[PDB]
Amino acid sequence: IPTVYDIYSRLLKDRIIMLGSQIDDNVANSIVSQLLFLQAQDSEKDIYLYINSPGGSVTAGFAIYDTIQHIKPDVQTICIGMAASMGSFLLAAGAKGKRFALPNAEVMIHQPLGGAQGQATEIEIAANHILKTREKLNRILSERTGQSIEKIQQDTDRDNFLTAAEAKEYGLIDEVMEP
Amino acid sequence: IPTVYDIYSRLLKDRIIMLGSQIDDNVANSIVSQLLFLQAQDSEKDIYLYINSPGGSVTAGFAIYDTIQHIKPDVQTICIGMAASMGSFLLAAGAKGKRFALPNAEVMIHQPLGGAQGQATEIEIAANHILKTREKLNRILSERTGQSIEKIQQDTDRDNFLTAAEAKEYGLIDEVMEP
Amino acid sequence: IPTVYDIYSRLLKDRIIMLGSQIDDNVANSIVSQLLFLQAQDSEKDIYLYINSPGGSVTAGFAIYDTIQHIKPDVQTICIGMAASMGSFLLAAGAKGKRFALPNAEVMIHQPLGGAQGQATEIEIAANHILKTREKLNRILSERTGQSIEKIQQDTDRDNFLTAAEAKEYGLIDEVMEP
Amino acid sequence: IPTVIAYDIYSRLLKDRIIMLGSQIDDNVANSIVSQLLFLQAQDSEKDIYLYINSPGGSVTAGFAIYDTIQHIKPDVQTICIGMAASMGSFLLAAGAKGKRFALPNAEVMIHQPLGGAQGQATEIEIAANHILKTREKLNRILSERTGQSIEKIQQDTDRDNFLTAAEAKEYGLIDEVMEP
Amino acid sequence: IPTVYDIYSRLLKDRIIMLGSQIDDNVANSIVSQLLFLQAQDSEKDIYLYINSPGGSVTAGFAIYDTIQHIKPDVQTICIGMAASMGSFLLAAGAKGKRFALPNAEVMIHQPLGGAQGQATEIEIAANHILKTREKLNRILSERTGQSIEKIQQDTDRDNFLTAAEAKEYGLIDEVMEP
Amino acid sequence: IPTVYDIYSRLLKDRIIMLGSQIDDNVANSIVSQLLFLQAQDSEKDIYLYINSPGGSVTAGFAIYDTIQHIKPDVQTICIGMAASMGSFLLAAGAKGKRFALPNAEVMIHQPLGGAQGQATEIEIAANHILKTREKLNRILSERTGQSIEKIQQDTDRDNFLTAAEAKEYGLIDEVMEP
Amino acid sequence: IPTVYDIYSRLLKDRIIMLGSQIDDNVANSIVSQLLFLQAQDSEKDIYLYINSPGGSVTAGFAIYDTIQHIKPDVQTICIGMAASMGSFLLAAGAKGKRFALPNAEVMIHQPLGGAQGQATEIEIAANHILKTREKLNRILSERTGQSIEKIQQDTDRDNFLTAAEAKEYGLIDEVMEP
Amino acid sequence: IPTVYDIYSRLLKDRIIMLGSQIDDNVANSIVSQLLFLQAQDSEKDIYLYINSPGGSVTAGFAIYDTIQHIKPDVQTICIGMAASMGSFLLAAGAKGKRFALPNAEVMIHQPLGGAQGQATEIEIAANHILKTREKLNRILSERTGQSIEKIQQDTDRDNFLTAAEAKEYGLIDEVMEP
Amino acid sequence: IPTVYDIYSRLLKDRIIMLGSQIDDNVANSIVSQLLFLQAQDSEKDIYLYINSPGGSVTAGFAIYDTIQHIKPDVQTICIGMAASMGSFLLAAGAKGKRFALPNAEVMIHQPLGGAQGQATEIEIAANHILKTREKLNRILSERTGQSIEKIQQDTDRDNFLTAAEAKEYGLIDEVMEP
Amino acid sequence: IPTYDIYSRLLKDRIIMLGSQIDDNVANSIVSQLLFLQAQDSEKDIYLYINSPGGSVTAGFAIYDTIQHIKPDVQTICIGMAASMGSFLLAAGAKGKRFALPNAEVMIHQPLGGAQGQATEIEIAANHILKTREKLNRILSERTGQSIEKIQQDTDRDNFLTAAEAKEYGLIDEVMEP
Ligand SMILES: *[B]([O])([O])[C]([C][C]([C])[C])[N]C(=O)[C][N]C(=O)C1=[C]C(Cl)=[C][C]=C1Cl
Ligand SMILES: *[B]([O])([O])[C]([C][C]([C])[C])[N]C(=O)[C][N]C(=O)C1=[C]C(Cl)=[C][C]=C1Cl
Ligand SMILES: *[B]([O])([O])[C]([C][C]([C])[C])[N]C(=O)[C][N]C(=O)C1=[C]C(Cl)=[C][C]=C1Cl
Ligand SMILES: *[B]([O])([O])[C]([C][C]([C])[C])[N]C(=O)[C][N]C(=O)C1=[C]C(Cl)=[C][C]=C1Cl
Ligand SMILES: *[B]([O])([O])[C]([C][C]([C])[C])[N]C(=O)[C][N]C(=O)C1=[C]C(Cl)=[C][C]=C1Cl
Ligand SMILES: *[B]([O])([O])[C]([C][C]([C])[C])[N]C(=O)[C][N]C(=O)C1=[C]C(Cl)=[C][C]=C1Cl
Ligand SMILES: *[B]([O])([O])[C]([C][C]([C])[C])[N]C(=O)[C][N]C(=O)C1=[C]C(Cl)=[C][C]=C1Cl
Ligand SMILES: *[B]([O])([O])[C]([C][C]([C])[C])[N]C(=O)[C][N]C(=O)C1=[C]C(Cl)=[C][C]=C1Cl
Ligand SMILES: *[B]([O])([O])[C]([C][C]([C])[C])[N]C(=O)[C][N]C(=O)C1=[C]C(Cl)=[C][C]=C1Cl
Ligand SMILES: *[B]([O])([O])[C]([C][C]([C])[C])[N]C(=O)[C][N]C(=O)C1=[C]C(Cl)=[C][C]=C1Cl
Repeated sequence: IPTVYDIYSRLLKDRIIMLGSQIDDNVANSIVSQLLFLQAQDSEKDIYLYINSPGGSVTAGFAIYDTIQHIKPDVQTICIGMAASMGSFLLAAGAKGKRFALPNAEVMIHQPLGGAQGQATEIEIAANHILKTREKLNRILSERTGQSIEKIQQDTDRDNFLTAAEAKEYGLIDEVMEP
Repeated sequence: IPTVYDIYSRLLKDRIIMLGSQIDDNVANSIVSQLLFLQAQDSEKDIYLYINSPGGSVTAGFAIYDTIQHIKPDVQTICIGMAASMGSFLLAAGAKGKRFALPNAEVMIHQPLGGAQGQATEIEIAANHILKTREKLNRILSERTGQSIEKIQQDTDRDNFLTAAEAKEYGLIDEVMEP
Repeated sequence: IPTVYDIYSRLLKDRIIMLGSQIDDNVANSIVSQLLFLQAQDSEKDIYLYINSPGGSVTAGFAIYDTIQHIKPDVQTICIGMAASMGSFLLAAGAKGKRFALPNAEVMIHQPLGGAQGQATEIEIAANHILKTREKLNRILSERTGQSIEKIQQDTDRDNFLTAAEAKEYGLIDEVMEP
Repeated sequence: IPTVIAYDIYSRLLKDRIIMLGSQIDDNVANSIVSQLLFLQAQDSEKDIYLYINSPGGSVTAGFAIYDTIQHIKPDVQTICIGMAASMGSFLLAAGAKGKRFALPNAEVMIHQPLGGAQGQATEIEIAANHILKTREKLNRILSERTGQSIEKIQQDTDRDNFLTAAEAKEYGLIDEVMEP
Repeated sequence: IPTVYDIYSRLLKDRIIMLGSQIDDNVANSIVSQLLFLQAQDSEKDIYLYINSPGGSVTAGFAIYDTIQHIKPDVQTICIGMAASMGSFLLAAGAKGKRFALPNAEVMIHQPLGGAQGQATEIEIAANHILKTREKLNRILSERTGQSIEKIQQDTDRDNFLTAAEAKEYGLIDEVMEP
Repeated sequence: IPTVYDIYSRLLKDRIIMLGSQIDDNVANSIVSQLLFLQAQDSEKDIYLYINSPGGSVTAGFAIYDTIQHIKPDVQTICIGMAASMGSFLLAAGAKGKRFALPNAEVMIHQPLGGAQGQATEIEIAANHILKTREKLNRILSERTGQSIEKIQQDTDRDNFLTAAEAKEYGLIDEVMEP
Repeated sequence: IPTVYDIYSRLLKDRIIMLGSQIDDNVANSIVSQLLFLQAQDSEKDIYLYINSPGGSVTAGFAIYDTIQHIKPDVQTICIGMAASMGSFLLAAGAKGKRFALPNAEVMIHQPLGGAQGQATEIEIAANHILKTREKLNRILSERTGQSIEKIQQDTDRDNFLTAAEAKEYGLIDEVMEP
Repeated sequence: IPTVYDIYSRLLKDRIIMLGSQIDDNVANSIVSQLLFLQAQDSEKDIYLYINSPGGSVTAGFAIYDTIQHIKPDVQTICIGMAASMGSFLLAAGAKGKRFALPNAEVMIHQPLGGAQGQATEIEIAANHILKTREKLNRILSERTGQSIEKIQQDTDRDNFLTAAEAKEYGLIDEVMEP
Repeated sequence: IPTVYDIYSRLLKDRIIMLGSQIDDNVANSIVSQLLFLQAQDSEKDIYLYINSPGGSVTAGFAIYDTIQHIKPDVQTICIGMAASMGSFLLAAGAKGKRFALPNAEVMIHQPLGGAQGQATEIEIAANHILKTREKLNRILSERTGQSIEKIQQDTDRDNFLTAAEAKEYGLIDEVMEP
Repeated sequence: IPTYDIYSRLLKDRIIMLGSQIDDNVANSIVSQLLFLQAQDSEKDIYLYINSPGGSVTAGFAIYDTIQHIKPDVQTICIGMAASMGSFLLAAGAKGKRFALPNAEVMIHQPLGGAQGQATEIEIAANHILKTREKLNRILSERTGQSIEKIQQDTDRDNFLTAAEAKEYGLIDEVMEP
């Protein structure tokens, strides 16, 4: 809200992006646009992505994820408060070695959620889709954390809360940022 | 509504059951109860089940279906107006040779419909359930009509409307009742 | 509402059925049940069906129509107030020579109405269904009135209101009942 | 609501050939009134029927189901307005056997033109307009016959809501007598 | 609610009518019907009308009022609890000398209330109607109470609450019924 | 709905109880009352409990369950349509050897569901309660089916649908009732 | 949301258009206006259209589609997150050789959806319209992908989800943009 | 939405007006104001009116139509996406020879729609009004297309969809703008 | 909506006021303020008031009307689209000789509309008010048009639609502005 | 509301106003203001005024961990009410620089939440919120000097404290007199 530029525009000048909400299509379109703009300004300097998010749309999250992996600058990820669901997926997506959480930040991982209505045939199509989406997410999370796909699958069957230290041990982040 | 007994109680005295609504658990509980009662009164005399129904719950319909096949009396089925979805399934369930439709009655067959909300795992469970339910329905309908399961599957992919004459050719009924 | 039996049960004792509402599945189930009961009581005496109805479901109306043509007794139809849409179709369905309207009663004929929502394929299925239903209705109305199918089609494209005298000239009734 | 020795109060009065029209006139009300008229005639085709009318009006076609049944059956139907006969209620009041149409002294009668609605294409609005205008002509012609007023006077006097005292209703020809105590 | 007949049917056997609600068309229909029935049973014995009512429709109240004045039996009126607006008008309408209130019963008189919506011309018609209705009510109340029309007009401009004793002094009742 | 007694009262005369709805406190109150009454009429003759139910309240179901085990008569259970959740628990509760399902009836088992809201302390109390309730249900189901508690726990983690034949192999019923 | 110009206005300076929402008339009016403006600024430099969209109105999508094909500059299309329904149609509409998806982006194709209410005649008109619209879409998609119209028809009967790699095989895009 | 001026203000600098929504009084006020302003800036240079509109108010559309015919500059009309109802009327209103549609744009023509409530007299007034409005529209459309008034009347009785090529053959536009 | 100033502010620079909506208190306050401002800028140059309005509040309209008659500059009125009810009253209020309508613009005149709810006395007060307001409007309209008050009264009893040419012959405008 | 807006003008003097419930948007703004103030000057004190009924635990921890992360001392000043997570953040200011005005109110209590679904899911939610309560109690114990046992007992129900009681408790260091 405050003016200095608004406060977030002022931090964007220093290559800081604030992801502080649910991840929907509008949020992703803004974050992607900020990433593309920061890269056009300087393709060498690190970007800093702060993440306080309960999660959101899988496809919106993948728009952000693929943009992070596409652009030349390293994107550091810093979890403050909560990175849950697609929020923890994006936290794990930062440049390897530059993924952080503050000491009391919380990380939560779980499987995708959705809904389906209609004919048996359509419910089948929706089920196959969301199951294939879960496999895609598990494969990527396996690669970013070093855990096996089997372990990822087991650990996301239900809501799984992790402390910052547990998130580091898991491979979701690299360091807990001490004061 | 009118009194003679109410009009439907008066027809139940003559072993006539009127199924004239959507099939839910309360409707099934009444129809099943009327079938059990008619059998306890006389285990040999035919029962007459008039069907004007847009369909309804698969399990409620199977409560009626299995009761028809369980009891000793033959249950004749007479379609007036419309037998759609589970209504056409119950029409096909009458005693072989005693399944009828009036000349302008309409029959409609299609696949089950449902919904599923939650985790990928739960959507998978719901999808497998409704697909297995569709196979159960197709196998039984194949047995009652003489059509192959593959033909039943094709012919129910979308809403399939049949005239009374087409319903007889299909094997859903035995005779069109002429005036 | 009043008691004598309720007033309609008292008239049913004299083989009078009152159709005084929209035609839905519950109304059709009651009327069909009253017709079957009157026939079981006496298969030769006339039945009298008074019709004051704005219309309703096509399949519910056909449950009544096919029952009229099925049973042995003649069913006289008497229009009081309004027979519109499926109400005028059932008025035309009485025993030939025994279809009446009171002098200020109104008759209205028009084409079926419906709705369709979903994929192009499903909208196509619904369109073919309602068009085939319109052809079925026109063919029957042509046979009951003596008008050609082409004329019926033309005269039902929009709401077409007829006086009792016009309804007699049209062939929808046989006589205007004078005082 | 109350019960008499077993009858509800209206069923008890129907035994004496009294029908109570005490509500809006819709299809269910007309169905009941028509059924009571047919039943009273089947019981005795010669004795008068008494139709009390306290009604704000209602559906034109429902009212005509009642009107044509009154004119069809052999018994005379007396009409007695208590409280209000408005719109189709005043039309049915005027429909009683000539000489046997009454209102109590403080009863109110109101006459006006039909009301409706139309929605859709220009063509459909045209069809609905022609229908309701033809219905108004039908109502005016009948009311002209029942009251002795000209159709042009009926048309003028129903352009807007027109309230009449019982005495004015008698002078108009809508009733024959104000029933004094 | 209780059965002894329901409780009100049992009191109707003793020529007691209970007016214990808002006066609308259904209430008036019932009260008028009870009055006509009591007169047909015995045209010479008094009727007792208990009144606990907040008022209601003017025309519904006049259906009751004119029926009271029409029938041969005297109708005593007994106010218990409250007779307000059209309720106090009907209380004043009992047989002169036989209008009562219990000692703590409340009587309220005021002018008619209504609404009008539409063209200036229609609002004018509605205004003239309700003003003429107020004059009719004042003239009758003047003759039942002995007060002048001017005084009635002045005393009903706003809600005017009266004790039972004040109602007797006003002429609305004849006696306060002591224990 | 129909009268012969209503249809269910007529079957209660033959010691048949119809459980055809969701199990809440009113349903349990009625079923318990019917069981107590049937026992008071004859403490030696079998009772027949038909079950078509999606489930319901655990405590309402236990009111029925404990009443079944308390009374002297054997209670046969017959699944028609659907016995799900507490419905399948009550199906398994019939007299051993007298638990049935019709061939197309469906059985579903799963773990309890609930909600909790308030302070951490209150959420803890609610969690311990529902977990202890699940252990109680598993222990009883283990006794009634012969499966181990561990297997019951694994098989109820998610919605688990069983055919009638699968329900018999599981130990939930004793026989599939063939036609 | 952020200011640098808003972030999207800043990217429009570099000939980047962000389509990140459902496609309705307002979205199309903006995109068309941005295309016309970019062409007026420079008729030879490429335009970049990022697409993250669940789809939307067919006619709104065709306003965008025909504008792309009208203007002189090549329009590259880049799918991030999701291009579904009309979104995947516009993705396929980019300059041939310049249609991209990021590796985890999702593409979905299916047939048009709509609704129709009214007379049989009007439902027929609406059905013919949406079927002709589907043929128009299939013909164009056939041209843009190289698949036959029959294959397009078969592959869009139900929701058909494609990975980026599958979308390239299909001909909807030319390249998956690797990091 | 985007900034350069907003995108539409930037195109207005080049004498381009974007009509991309329903036509109501606010839309007409804006379009009329833009037309008057463009004429005041230069009374000779062409104006370009892009039309993507489902239609709207007849009087709002005539405010735009009469302003087009009043001002000195030619107004070219370009249909993108859909010009339906009053949208197709305004498309036909462009300077003769300068009325265009893009190849996949859709044109729809039909008769006016409205509603009327109240007294018979008021419904008559509303009916005469909308019928006279339809004649006014048909006369003008006849003049702009070269079709007879009777053909216009027949072709607008129901929703009539036209391709761009059909719209040119009809006389609603002069050219389909090829790429 | 568009910027050049917004489009309406740009036209206000040329002494053009756009009345393109319902007339309520906020609209009147703005129009009055624009009139006062234009007069303060130049007390001799004409003002141009475009009117496309369905009408609105009588007192809001009189705030505008009295301001027009108060200020020194002539106010030309130009009807585009529709001037109905208070909109046609303000159209008639322009400087005599400078009141215009475009050829297809519609003018409608009728009597005031309102509502009243409460005691008879209050309904009387409201009726007298709206009738006196109608007389005030008729007297002014009589002066502005040259028609007698009795003709104005007859011609406004119901909705009265006029073409531009009819409005000129009536005296509501002076000229139809041809192209 | 008034005009910089009034809060932007105070941010120029390193004053942050936390005057609402603490949700994710509020935390994102406060965190952003803290990061910005530190980037402007990593030495000068920041002043955080707190009038808040509380809010989300994780949103509050985003603010809390940012306070402890940055180099500048963050003074906390309670005006009106610091309740629940608001009182937790008040206790989080630089030791010696935690204040309340004399009539300000402080309230402490345990976390609140909800859980719907299977027994297994209710168990997961219960363990989560209980572990969150332990985390909050441990931190509050360190910031106040009270034992974890005492914190647990004093937060079982809503516990209202005057400013003076809050100082005695260790939630603040000083009551700011006029
Ligand atoms: B989460 O942030 O809650 C989660 C993300 C993954 C990492 C666990 N989000 C969802 O599950 C949201 N669901 C969807 O985007 C979705 C996906 C699919 Cl494939 C189908 C429907 C829905 Cl709604
Ligand atoms: B129909 O009558 O419309 C149809 C029955 C078969 C014969 C096509 N009804 C349904 O499919 C109703 N659906 C279910 O009973 C159902 C609902 C849900 Cl949420 C999940 C599974 C099932 Cl099987
Ligand atoms: B009418 O009573 O208004 C009319 C009947 C015919 C005689 C004109 N009723 C309907 O058209 C109601 N429509 C349907 O019952 C129907 C039929 C079909 Cl085939 C498809 C959809 C619907 Cl909704
Ligand atoms: B009144 O009883 O209120 C009146 C009857 C006549 C005597 C004035 N009722 C109506 O005008 C309404 N009744 C209709 O039957 C009607 C409704 C509609 Cl929407 C259209 C036409 C008709 Cl004719
Ligand atoms: B009272 O019961 O509250 C009162 C009657 C008094 C004056 C005796 N009732 C009403 O005023 C109720 N109003 C009407 O019945 C009415 C009358 C008229 Cl004339 C017009 C409209 C209405 Cl709504
Ligand atoms: B089922 O009938 O759907 C199921 C019981 C099965 C698992 C035997 N029902 C429920 O879980 C319904 N839940 C409760 O009655 C309940 C139980 C407890 Cl212990 C706490 C809360 C609730 Cl809401
Ligand atoms: B999609 O984006 O979901 C889809 C477009 C095609 C490419 C599959 N959208 C629609 O089908 C939306 N439907 C329409 O625009 C439409 C609606 C109606 Cl009622 C009638 C016709 C059409 Cl063409
Ligand atoms: B359309 O754009 O959907 C259509 C335009 C004509 C050219 C086919 N619009 C309408 O018909 C909207 N109707 C009106 O503006 C209108 C006109 C009249 Cl004269 C009376 C009522 C209404 Cl609502
Ligand atoms: B019209 O704009 O629809 C019309 C104005 C006259 C010229 C016909 N509007 C109204 O009548 C709106 N009504 C009022 O402003 C009004 C006036 C009075 Cl006196 C009392 C109540 C109301 Cl609501
Ligand atoms: B308070 O601000 O009201 C309180 C904070 C603590 C210090 C007492 N807030 C809450 O308890 C709000 N609850 C949550 O943030 C929460 C936490 C957990 Cl672990 C689970 C669910 C919820 Cl909703």
